[PDB]
Amino acid sequence: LNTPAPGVPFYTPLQSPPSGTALHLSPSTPKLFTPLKIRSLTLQNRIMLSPMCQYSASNGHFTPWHMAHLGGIISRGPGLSMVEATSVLPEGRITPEDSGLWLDSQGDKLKEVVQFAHSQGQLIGIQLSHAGRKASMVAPWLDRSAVATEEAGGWPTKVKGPSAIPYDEHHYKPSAMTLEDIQEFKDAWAASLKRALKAGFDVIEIHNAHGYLLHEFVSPVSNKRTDQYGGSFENRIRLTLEIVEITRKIIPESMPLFLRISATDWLDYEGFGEESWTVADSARLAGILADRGVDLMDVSSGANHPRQKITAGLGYQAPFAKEIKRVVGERMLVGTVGMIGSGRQAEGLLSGMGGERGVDEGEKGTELDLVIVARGFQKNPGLVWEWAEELGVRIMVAHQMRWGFR
Amino acid sequence: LNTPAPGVPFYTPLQSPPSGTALHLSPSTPKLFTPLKIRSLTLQNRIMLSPMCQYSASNGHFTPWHMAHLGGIISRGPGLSMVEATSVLPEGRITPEDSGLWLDSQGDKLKEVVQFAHSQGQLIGIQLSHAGRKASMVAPWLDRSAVATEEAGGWPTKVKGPSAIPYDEHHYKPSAMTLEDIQEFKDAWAASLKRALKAGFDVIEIHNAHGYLLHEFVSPVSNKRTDQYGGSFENRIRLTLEIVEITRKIIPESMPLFLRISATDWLDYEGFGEESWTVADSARLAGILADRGVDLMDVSSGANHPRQKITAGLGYQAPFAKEIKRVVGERMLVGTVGMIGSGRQAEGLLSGMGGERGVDEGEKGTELDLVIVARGFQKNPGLVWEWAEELGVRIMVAHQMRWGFR
Ligand SMILES: Cc1cc2nc3c(=O)[nH]c(=O)nc-3n(C[C@H](O)[C@H](O)[C@H](O)COP(=O)(O)O)c2cc1C
Ligand SMILES: Cc1cc2nc3c(=O)[nH]c(=O)nc-3n(C[C@H](O)[C@H](O)[C@H](O)COP(=O)(O)O)c2cc1C
Repeated sequence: LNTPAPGVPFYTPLQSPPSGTALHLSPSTPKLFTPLKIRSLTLQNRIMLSPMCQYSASNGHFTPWHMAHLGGIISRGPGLSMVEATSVLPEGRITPEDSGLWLDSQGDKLKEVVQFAHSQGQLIGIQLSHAGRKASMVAPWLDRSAVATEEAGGWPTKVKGPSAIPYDEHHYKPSAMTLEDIQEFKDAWAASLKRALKAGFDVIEIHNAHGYLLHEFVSPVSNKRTDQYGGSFENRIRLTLEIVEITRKIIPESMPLFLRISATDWLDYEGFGEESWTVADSARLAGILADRGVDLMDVSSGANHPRQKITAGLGYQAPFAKEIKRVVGERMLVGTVGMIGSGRQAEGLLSGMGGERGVDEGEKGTELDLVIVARGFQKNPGLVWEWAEELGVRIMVAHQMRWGFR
Repeated sequence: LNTPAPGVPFYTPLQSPPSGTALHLSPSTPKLFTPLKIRSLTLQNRIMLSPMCQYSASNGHFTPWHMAHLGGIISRGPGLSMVEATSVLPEGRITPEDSGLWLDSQGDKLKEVVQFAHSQGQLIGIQLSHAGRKASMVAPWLDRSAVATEEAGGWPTKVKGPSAIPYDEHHYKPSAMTLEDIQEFKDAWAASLKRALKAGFDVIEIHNAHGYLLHEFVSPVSNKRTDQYGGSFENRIRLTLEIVEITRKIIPESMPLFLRISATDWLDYEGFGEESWTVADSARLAGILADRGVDLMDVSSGANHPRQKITAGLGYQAPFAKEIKRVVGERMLVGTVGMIGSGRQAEGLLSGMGGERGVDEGEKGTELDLVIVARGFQKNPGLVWEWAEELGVRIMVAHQMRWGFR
């Protein structure tokens, strides 16, 4: 019998166990292929598909492009697969082709993708966000940094931030959010969460990174407010904590909540004198979030100020993650992302070997909980299989792909 | 402007030129990334996605599984992408979960996939077939060789071949097709072609390989008939030539017609005494097809008799292709398939270097026209990009995947 997968409205073969599951788990299994519990869920490995904007939506709606992109990766067994930044409001989109969730119909298109994910026994999350003062741009392949004009679908008069400070001369100048705007954003956040639950997502991630709205509020270089939302570390994180409280009130306690942070503005160098968001701030914020229902700290960085000075290279953000991990300990899970180019590096980052970027081969060590990968998956949707073979781990793959190699 | 792709009923960014296209074509460009004209079409490279049964259909209908599998590969730019063996009749299916095209509704599900293919500027074909005496089996991951019983969806009393000779003790014993059955198969073939054209396929491939119905008729080890369809080389290929004539009468002269042949039964060894289908027969058949509207000879082999003795390894079927190519010359294109594991081997097979399997690195040489790959794509849907990088060829990729690496 070609057993059907339960709980979905179309026939497809059951994948038991799901793709990406180590077939002979033992104490010698690399941590990368070890399961990870998070609230009610169990990821079968520690490789997460990072959220990746596709700039291919139709008035915020997914299309067959998204099914081919996500469905092709998800069938190859990432422990967790995260959908791209999805705006809770039209004017929160990065571009006119960004994913959105201000409409019930957008949720119904998302549902098609989570039903495919669940037909495979895979877990899928959604990153909710709002682009703030970086909103209304054009797709990056059209131009690294150019605005979407009103006739090209843009919305210059609705771009909003915590302060009336443009990111650059190439972006629009935002309106400073009134208290009414802040409340409208909180209401829209709640309405998008209900749509996300109804489409069936297994985890929600709060986007607090990459110079978007929530990152703009936490950083003093972009948030000059003098109300309850500015002027001190506690005020500047208030909006983030209110978003966490709203979320934890609405989603099931059984459901993991992730938060992606930009660990630093990369303005912590000599020559730049203004105050900025630093990894110490992110660590202190992590400590506070660990007690308010956030289960995982996705650690990225940068993209909040055009004068940033980034030291890039293999695993360049993992040191931030390890410093945040050292302060939250076992109170919260920490995931690292950014140029993790091998299963060996990944296994090193998770197990605390190879140094703070895990690239060293010699010789203590801060352990991390989860590895996150974006560009690796775009080049090879079968990255999980490639890393499993690189590390000598026999894994399950989809029945359709397996029997050809026996 | 994020220009829309024309001619499809959903918005998606135009890919101009399509993915897999060499960006700086010149006399030094490897033949593998050189364009190939076939009737009205131009493949942008010489890498074809081989047809691969998924055993995931619902009463012959595609599902979201097929969109995720095919759509994920097609967006990464194979010169041509071929859909799996699709039965023109219910009892022609390899298993109860095989693709089918005896219903208009099956054509409408196929259309969704070709609209995605065309939204990407990619070319897509369909392999039509009928499993003959190998019909009504279970998916191979359930068991290498076991029958689908009547309560497991099987159809023992309808399994049909040219002669009442079972493939093995593990298969059903077929009924020998009456002249009426042969006419019913020809009628169903015509009806499936119209559905294929209406779904918008760009090429049709006749499945004459792997021990299915048409291979059974050509080989004397499986076809013992004494009517116009047996007893001589000309009679045993008559059904194949009638299928070609029907096809060329129905599809546009502008549309390429492919035919996949099993170059040999692999019974041409000492110890086995019965007469069999050999590469000389396939070459003589190729010569006849070259004058009857067949544009490409897909060269595979085997799977018609359980006593076959296969000499496998890298490029093991390419010698057959080169021998068929030597007899048809420029009258027909020839493609090779089977353990082509590298862009270098592939480039060697097409350009006539590296020996008859292209694995040699030393030192004339029969040139081939097209390289076909199945398992390579399942492991890495991005194989075209991987082979382009291996050969030093700058290629276009989808906008969504490209800008991240600049
Ligand atoms: C095309 C593309 C789209 C991305 N979209 C998002 C996004 O929607 N949300 C997000 O938080 N990060 C996004 N990122 C950043 C990646 O998720 C990832 O953190 C970064 O690319 C570094 O990881 P990598 O080196 O594995 O690619 C995107 C990156 C790329 C290349
Ligand atoms: C899962 C699977 C399904 C296949 N389905 C088909 C099919 O439907 N039609 C066909 O002609 N060949 C089919 N084949 C054979 C392949 O197309 C190909 O000719 C063979 O696998 C050798 O090529 P490769 O070494 O590149 O995989 C299939 C092979 C596999 C592994």
